[PDB]
Amino acid sequence: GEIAQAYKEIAKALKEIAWALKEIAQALKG
Amino acid sequence: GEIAQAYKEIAKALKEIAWALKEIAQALKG
Amino acid sequence: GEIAQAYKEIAKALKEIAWALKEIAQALKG
Amino acid sequence: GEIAQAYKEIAKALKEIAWALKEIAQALKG
Amino acid sequence: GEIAQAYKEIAKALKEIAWALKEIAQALKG
Amino acid sequence: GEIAQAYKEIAKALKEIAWALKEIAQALKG
Amino acid sequence: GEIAQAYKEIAKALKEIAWALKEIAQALKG
Amino acid sequence: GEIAQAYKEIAKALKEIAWALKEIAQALKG
Repeated sequence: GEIAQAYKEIAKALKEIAWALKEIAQALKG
Repeated sequence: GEIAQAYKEIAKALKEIAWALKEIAQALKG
Repeated sequence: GEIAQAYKEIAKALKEIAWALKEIAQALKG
Repeated sequence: GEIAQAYKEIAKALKEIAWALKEIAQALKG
Repeated sequence: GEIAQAYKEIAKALKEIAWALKEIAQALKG
Repeated sequence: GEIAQAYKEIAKALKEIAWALKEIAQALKG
Repeated sequence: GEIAQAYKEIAKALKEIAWALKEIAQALKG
Repeated sequence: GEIAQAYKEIAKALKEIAWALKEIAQALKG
């Protein structure tokens, strides 16, 4: 359904935020 | 539908937050 | 509808958060 | 309606988070 | 209603996050 | 009701995020 | 119910974010 | 159900944000 699919897109966007925060960790380590 | 479309706009906004966090990572790497 | 319009306002507010995080990146670059 | 109004209060709170992040940017620029 | 009241509590909690981020800005300024 | 109670638990968790951000502010002030 | 249980899992995940932010505060204090 | 499953994916994504924040803490401790 389109609502569950839109919530899945929100989950994917939150995973992109997590990946960006991992990139911040890597930048701090350097 | 307008509700699923509004949730998709929330997902797009969350992706923009991820992009901004990546810009923070790049600024720290410099 | 008023609910979809309120979700659109939440998306706009999340975009403002993304813009503020971009401003943080610019501040770190300086 | 009370639900749409409550979602609008969530949007206003998210905008306050954006303003606070801008204050962080300004503190880093100083 | 109890659902709108619970969303209002979420908005108040997001405002507390904004205030804490303002406290971070003040800490960086010092 | 169980849904309003679950939303209240989300608000409490968001308040814990605010408290944690205040601990970050205090760590920067030291 | 499965929806209230899923919202409870979201609250638990937000508490994990708060704990991680407390870990950041501890790292800054050191 | 697909909606509860989508909310569980949002919780998992929020947990990934917590893990990423822990990686930030570890980078600061180094």
